Amino acid sequence: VNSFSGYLKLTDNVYIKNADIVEEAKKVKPTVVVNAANVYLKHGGGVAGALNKATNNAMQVESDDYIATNGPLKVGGSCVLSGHNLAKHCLHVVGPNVNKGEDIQLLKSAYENFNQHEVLLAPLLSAGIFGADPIHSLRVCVDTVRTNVYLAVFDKNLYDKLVSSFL
Ligand SMILES: Cc1c(C)n(Cc2ccco2)c2ncnc(N)c12
Repeated sequence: VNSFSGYLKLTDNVYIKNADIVEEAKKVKPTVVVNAANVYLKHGGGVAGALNKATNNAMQVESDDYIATNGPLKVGGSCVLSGHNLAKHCLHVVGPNVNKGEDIQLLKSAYENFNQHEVLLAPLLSAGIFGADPIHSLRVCVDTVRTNVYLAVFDKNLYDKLVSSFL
């Protein structure tokens, strides 16, 4: 038993809810919250800017130190950093950005990062400002992630479409 409430069960391990990933993290304080990161960990808008804003920019300060030491992530890659006031840990995962020409095949590699963590609160990778088809992102999630993932979908309209079209 865990602290996640109000989720619709899609599979043995995948759950979904119409929720802002920021308000959900503040309420639950999960072990792992996933950020929809870019390779530079520049948390300008979308999930990364809302998560970063909720940390009062501490996520960006930590991220800049990480990049100054390690250089950029890979598209499809991740790093674990602090969750600040939102979670124990933040898993920064880089899904491909369709609006930059990145190979959508890298979405599966992105979701494979989630398997290193028993339980996660996450957004749909490449949804929102990343520009991918969210229906596709949910299918890759279900077919790739084997650990327990709690998906927060910001848009109520999209949430209802994801549920009603789910095979
Ligand atoms: C700010 C934000 C974005 C852009 N997204 C991704 C998305 C999916 C559909 C509409 O936007 C989010 N997803 C979960 N929580 C959030 N706060 C967000």
